[PDB]
Amino acid sequence: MPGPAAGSRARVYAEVNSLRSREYWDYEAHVPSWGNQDDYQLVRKLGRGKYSEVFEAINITNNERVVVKILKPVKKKKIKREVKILENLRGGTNIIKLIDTVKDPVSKTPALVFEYINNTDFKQLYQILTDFDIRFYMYELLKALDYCHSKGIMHRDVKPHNVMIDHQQKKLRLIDWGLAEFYHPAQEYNVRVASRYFKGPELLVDYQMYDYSLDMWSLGCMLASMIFRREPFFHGQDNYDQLVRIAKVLGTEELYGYLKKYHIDLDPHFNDILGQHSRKRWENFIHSENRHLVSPEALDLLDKLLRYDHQQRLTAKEAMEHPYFYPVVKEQSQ
Ligand SMILES: CC(C)Nc1ccc2cnn(-c3cncc(-n4ccc(CC(=O)O)c4)n3)c2c1
Repeated sequence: MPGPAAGSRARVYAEVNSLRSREYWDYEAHVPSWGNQDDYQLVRKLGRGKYSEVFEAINITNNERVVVKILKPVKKKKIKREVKILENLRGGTNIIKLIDTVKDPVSKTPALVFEYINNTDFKQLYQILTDFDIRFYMYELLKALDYCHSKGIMHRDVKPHNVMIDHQQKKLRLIDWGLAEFYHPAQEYNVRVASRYFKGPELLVDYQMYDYSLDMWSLGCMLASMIFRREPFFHGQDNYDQLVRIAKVLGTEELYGYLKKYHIDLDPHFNDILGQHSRKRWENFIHSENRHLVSPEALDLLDKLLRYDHQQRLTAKEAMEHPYFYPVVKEQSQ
């Protein structure tokens, strides 16, 4: 309509799924097999969301501790898909492992039996960390991101509560994948995904032509909080204040340029809201309280991540080939 808008495309795996069997991305056509519950004794309920309840369980057959989740047939679509995706991920570094899709004849409803990892909530955890114990998980976390990205998939919801971490042992597993989806070269994607603290700026202007990049802003948000000490860093209010909380960091001007870059009329409102703020040196957040966590690296890596242009951001991999993570000879030396 008068006032066209280019659009975007994945800058990295922009065409992956295509050069692939339809079977693959056609999850609406994915009829997975199921198992009973009976084989599983749901010990203690860890959590649950709007559609899924989540318990700690153990496979009766072989006293093996495991995690299980269930969720009414809200949209056999989501369900259908969530499954295909996960099978399509299994065997992926730091990617939650889907043990087996079973339908607890309990209600005669489907459930997932995920591997079990001993999570310790970032709340307590995100404070004992260290310049090291951070680069370490980020990178780790990343290895996950880049992998699902490499496989044409953008989780669509990055946040602490989806990033378990066994600090004792020392492992990371980006659990969950119920909001994720497939990435095909240009497709208006609901913008109503993610959380009111990570949802990227892009998903504020209701800009659907997003991609893997989204998985990075989030990843961006954590890092900052992890490095500076704010949780969340952009602790927003109205799904709209969440745009200003940012605006004050990336810049009000710098912002428009972005919406100019992609023909975007900023919904009214923000007018009264926004104001005229100017990009803030990330140093404007480094005080005693976090002095030891920061460093030029994180500030560097951080600037190239938390950016408006949902395109000009570091890639899932580039991230890993970035300096800040050098401190990790990534156990693999060859
Ligand atoms: C349940 C999630 C939302 N949060 C949560 C909250 C408290 C806790 C405590 N431990 N814990 C936990 C531990 N191991 C595995 C999973 N798990 C395996 C897959 C999924 C869920 C999935 O992958 O969808 C979760 N969750 C929690 C996990």
